[PDB]
Amino acid sequence: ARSTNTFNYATYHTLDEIYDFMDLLVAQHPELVSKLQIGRSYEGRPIYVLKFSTGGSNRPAIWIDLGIHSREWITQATGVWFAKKFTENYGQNPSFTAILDSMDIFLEIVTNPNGFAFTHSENRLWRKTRSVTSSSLCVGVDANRNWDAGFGKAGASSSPCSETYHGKYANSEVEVKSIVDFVKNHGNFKAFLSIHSYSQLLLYPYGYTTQSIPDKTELNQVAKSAVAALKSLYGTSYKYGSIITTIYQASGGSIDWSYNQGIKYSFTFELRDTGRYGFLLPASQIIPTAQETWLGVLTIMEHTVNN
Ligand SMILES: O=C(NO)N[C@@H](Cc1ccccc1)C(=O)O
Ligand SMILES: [Zn+2]
Repeated sequence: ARSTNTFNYATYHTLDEIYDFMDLLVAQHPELVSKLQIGRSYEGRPIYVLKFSTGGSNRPAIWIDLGIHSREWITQATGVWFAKKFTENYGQNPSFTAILDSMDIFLEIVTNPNGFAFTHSENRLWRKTRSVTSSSLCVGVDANRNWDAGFGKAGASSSPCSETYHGKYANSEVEVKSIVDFVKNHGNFKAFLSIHSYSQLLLYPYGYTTQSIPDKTELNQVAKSAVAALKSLYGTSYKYGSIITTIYQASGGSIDWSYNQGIKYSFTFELRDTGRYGFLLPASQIIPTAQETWLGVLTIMEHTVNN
């Protein structure tokens, strides 16, 4: 309510509640976290990113986004928990402290604010953005089919009414371009993590082509380690591998774009579960999901620091 220590992390929140949370966190830890507005949504809502930094100019950074697909509520809920955990473990956990003393972490909890608000007021299963385009009565674009990586190719739909519609052209969605511009301007990101649900998978590039990435051997081992770490908590089983070999051919995905930009440690997490609840995961699983996911994320971060 009026203190991140009183905030209920075991329940799902609205857009306003999450945004308020950000202000409270920043007010409580001014020396560690700051709120940056990287753009505005199609409908004009501000797009915020939380920057966790210990100092420095343009220290190598880790990017983490959640909620690019509005209906995957477990992701924004995990992002809120992550934000609080960062402030609790710095100075207490030797590994994480080491990470923050040398790198910055950028966390975008609500990557698709228009769609998120829509899931709360009209359609709980909305997945796309909220932009409208003349030649169609259908609304929205699949933000994770809109990136400049094999755009328009197999793995995305060309019909505006489709849940996987890629849009008119790469980066047409302001929600996507806002991230692209910020990452490009920064120029020093070392890791790029995009979180989704559901399926319990840890994926690496590529999704748009069957071509194997040059760093396949290293990324596969990093994923193997992260999955083992995540499983150690509650025994949750995750599969891992390239997007195209694990799920299916998908074009215009964020991770493929970031990897092609030279950001080697690009991974997408697909959280719980494997279909029993799907997108409607019970609130009682928020904390356990967040706790185990953190172990997998920390593993990737550790590798990035020492590499
Ligand atoms: O959103 C979900 N839910 O399972 N899955 C992702 C799969 C994915 C991941 C990374 C790159 C391309 C495609 C999706 O965007 O459809
Ligand atoms: Zn998704």
